[PDB]
Amino acid sequence: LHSEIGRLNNQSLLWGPYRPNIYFGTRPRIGKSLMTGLMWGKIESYTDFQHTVRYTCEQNEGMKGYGWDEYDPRRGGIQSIHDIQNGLDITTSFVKIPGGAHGGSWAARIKGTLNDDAPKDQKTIVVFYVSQEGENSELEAVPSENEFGYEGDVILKGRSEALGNYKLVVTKGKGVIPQSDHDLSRLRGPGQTVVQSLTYPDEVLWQAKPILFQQLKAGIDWLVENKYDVADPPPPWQVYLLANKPGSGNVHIVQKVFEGDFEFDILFSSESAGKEVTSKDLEREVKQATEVFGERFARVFDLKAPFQGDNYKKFGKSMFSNLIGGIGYFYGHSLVDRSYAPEYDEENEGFWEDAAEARARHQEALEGPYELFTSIPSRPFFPRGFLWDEGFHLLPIADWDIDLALEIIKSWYNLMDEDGWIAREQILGAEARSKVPKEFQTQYPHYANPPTLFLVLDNFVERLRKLDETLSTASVDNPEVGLEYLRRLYPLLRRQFDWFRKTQAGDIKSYDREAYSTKEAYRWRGRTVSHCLTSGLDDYPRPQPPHPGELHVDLMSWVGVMVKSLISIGSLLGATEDVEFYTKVLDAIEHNLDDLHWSEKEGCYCDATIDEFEEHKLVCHKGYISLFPFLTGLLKPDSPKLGKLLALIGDESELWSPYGLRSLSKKDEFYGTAENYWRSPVWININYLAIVQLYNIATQDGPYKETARDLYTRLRKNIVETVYRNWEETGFAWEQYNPETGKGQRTQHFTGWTSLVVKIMSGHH
Ligand SMILES: N#Cc1cc(NCc2cccc(CN3C[C@H](O)[C@@H](O)[C@H](O)[C@H]3CO)c2)cc(C2=COCCO2)c1
Repeated sequence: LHSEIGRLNNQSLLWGPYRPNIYFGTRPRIGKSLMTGLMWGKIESYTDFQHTVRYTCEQNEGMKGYGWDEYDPRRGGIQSIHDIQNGLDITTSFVKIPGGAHGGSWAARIKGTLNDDAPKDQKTIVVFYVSQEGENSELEAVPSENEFGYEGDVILKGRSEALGNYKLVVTKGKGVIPQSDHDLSRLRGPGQTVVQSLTYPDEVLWQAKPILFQQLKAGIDWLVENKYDVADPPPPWQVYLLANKPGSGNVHIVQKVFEGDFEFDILFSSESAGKEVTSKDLEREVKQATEVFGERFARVFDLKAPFQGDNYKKFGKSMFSNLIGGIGYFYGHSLVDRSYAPEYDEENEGFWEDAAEARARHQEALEGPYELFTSIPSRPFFPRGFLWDEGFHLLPIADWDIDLALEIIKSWYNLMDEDGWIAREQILGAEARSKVPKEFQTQYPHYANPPTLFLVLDNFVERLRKLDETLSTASVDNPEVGLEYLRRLYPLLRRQFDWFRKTQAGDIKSYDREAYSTKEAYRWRGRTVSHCLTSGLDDYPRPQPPHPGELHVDLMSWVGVMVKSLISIGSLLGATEDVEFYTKVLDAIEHNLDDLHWSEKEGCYCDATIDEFEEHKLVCHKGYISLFPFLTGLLKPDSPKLGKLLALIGDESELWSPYGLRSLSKKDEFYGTAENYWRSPVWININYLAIVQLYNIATQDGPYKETARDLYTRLRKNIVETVYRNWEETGFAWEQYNPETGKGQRTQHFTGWTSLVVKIMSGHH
C-alpha cells in the first residue's frame, strides 16, 4: 500500500512547468528527457529583437510584473506576465490530463494581448523551443503540405524509454500573420509558421537563446550572400523569420510572427493514454482546475479577521500560488571541494585566513549527477534549492498538499552524503550554474544551514497522531503509509543530527567554562570577520574577532529543534534506546542554554566568545538571535526568562516597529551599519516563528497568556498589512521590509518565505 501510494504520486507529479528559471516551459521529473520553453519579442528594426526577446526570468524597469494567479502541481494553473518593453499582457495556462502509463498528458494556451501603449500593428515574434536528451530516443517534425512553412498545426512525433510514444502539437492559433510583398517571398514564402529541426550534443540543448540566434544569424548571412541588401531590404520581421527545414533532431524551433493580438495552443498527447488531447479538452480542464483551486483554497487558507475581505483573499491566492508555482526539477553535477583540508577545522585564532588559503587551492570538482524537486526563493534572482529556506516554503505547501511536501523533503534527504551533509545551496547542472558567478558555486562539506525541514516534519507528526484530493493527504489518512515514510527517513534525520554534533561542535572543556553538560555547545563553521553565511543571518553581528571558542545560541536552539523531532519520531517507531539518549541531550541543552548563553544583566540570550585573557564573555546584540530559544519553542510557558523576552519583543525602542520585528535593535551599536542585511530590516520568516510562539503561549494557562495574546494580535496585523500594502502598490512580495518606512526593499518576487503571510492570515496553529 505504501509502495502503491508512491507509484500514484510519481504518476501524478511527473509533468509540470518545472522550469521556474524561465517565464514559461515544461519538463518531467526525469534528468534526460523532453523540455519546452517559450520566447517572444517585438521587432521594430533590423537590430532590436536581440534586446527585446524574453526567455529567462528577470525584473527591471521593462517588466511590470509576472506570476501564477492559481497553481497546483497535480493540475496546472494560469500565469500572467505584464511586459512593458514588448507592450504585451501574456497569459500561459497549463493543464495536466491523467491517463496511460507514462505520467499522463498536458496542454498549454499562450495568449498575447497588446497593452494600450503598443502600436496596434506591432509585429511580435513567438518561438516554442523543444529539446530531447537521451541516447535511444527520437523526435521528428512531420513536414507541411506547403513549400515554405505551415498554414496549420505543427506535429512532432517522438519516443523514449521514459515517455513511450507521444505527439506534441503547436496549433495554428488565432491572429493576423503579416505578409511580405518583397522579392524574398518567392524563396521564403510571404510569411507563415516555420520549423527548424537540428541536433547538438545533449549537454548544450538548454542554451536555447544562443541556439536560436545562431540560426537567425545563418539566415541573415544567407540574405547577404544572395544579394538582399539596403538598396531594397525585406521588412525586419521577414529578415528574422527562419527558413522552414523540419526533420528529425534533438532540437525543434517552432517560430510564428503575429501582428496585433495572438493565441496558440501546445498539446502533449501520451500515446499510452486514451484519445489524443484537443484544444476543447484544454479549455474544459482549465475551467475545472480553477474551480478545484477555489474550493481547496477556501478550506485550507480560510483567512481570519481582520483579513476575511475579498482584497486579502486575492492577495493570499497570489502569495500562495507564486510559492507553490516556483517548484522546479533540477538535474546535473554539483561543484564540491572534497579535500576536507585541515584549515576547514577552524581550530586556531585567525582561522578565516587559513581557510581562505585552502579555498585558493581550488580542489573543488564536479560530482553527481543529482536531481532535486523543490520550491525556490526567487525566479529572477535565486531559482534553486536553498536548505533552510525550504523549511519555511513547505509550511503552507504542506497545508495544501502534505504528500507533495513529503516528496520534496524526500528529494532533499536523498542528497545527503555518507557523513550526513546536504549542501545549503543546490546548483545542479550547467543551466543552474549559468545564473551563479563561478566564485559562489563551490559547496563545502563543513557548512551547515538551519535544519528548518524538521519544522515541516513536526507538522506532519501532529497531523499523523490526530483522486488528486485523495493523493494530497494519503500519507496522513493511511497511518501505515505515514509511519513507513518516517521509518525510511528516520535514519537520515539521525545521521544529520550526528553530523551537526561532530562538525559544528563548540569547545567547553579547553577553557574556564562551567555548565550542567560537558557535551552541549555549538559553533557554526564558515564565519568570516563580517559574516556568518551558514547561520542564514548573513551579517547579523557576532563576536569580534571570530574565535574557535565562540558559541552560537541560534545553533544550540536548532539542535534543540532536531532532538525534539527525533523524540516524537523515535517514540512513534518504538526506537527506545534512541529516545532515552535524545531525552538526555534535550535536558542538557535546556540547562546549557541558561549556563552558557543567558545574560541576567541584559535580560536575553547571547552568543559567547573567549576574552583576550581566555575567559567566557557573553556578547549581546539585541535582535532575532537574542530571542532564538523562544522562536524555536524551547522555553516553558511559565519561564521568567520568557517574560523578559516578551518585554524585549514588545519594546518599540528595541525590536518593535509598526511594520514587524526589527532583525537588530535600534539601540545596538551595529543598527543600520555596513550592508545592513540582517542589521535592522524586517524578515517575514523570523516574524512567522515569533507569531507562532506568541500564539502558542496565548492559547494556554500561564502568567504571560494575556501579554502573548496582545503581542500576537498586533504582530500578525502589522506583518500581514506591511506585505499586503507593498503587494497592492508594487505587485511584488519583497525579501525584507524597511522598519522606518514600511517599504519593501532588496529582492522582488521573493516567494520565497514572504509567502508565510498566507499561514499567518489563516491562523489556528
Ligand atoms: N543587497 C544585499 C544582497 C545580498 C546578497 N547575498 C548573497 C546571496 C546569495 C544567495 C541567496 C541570497 C538570498 N538569501 C539570503 C538570505 O540571507 C539567506 O538566509 C537565504 O537563505 C538566501 C536565499 O533566500 C543572497 C545577494 C544580493 C543579490 C544577488 O543576486 C541578485 C541581486 O541581488 C543582494
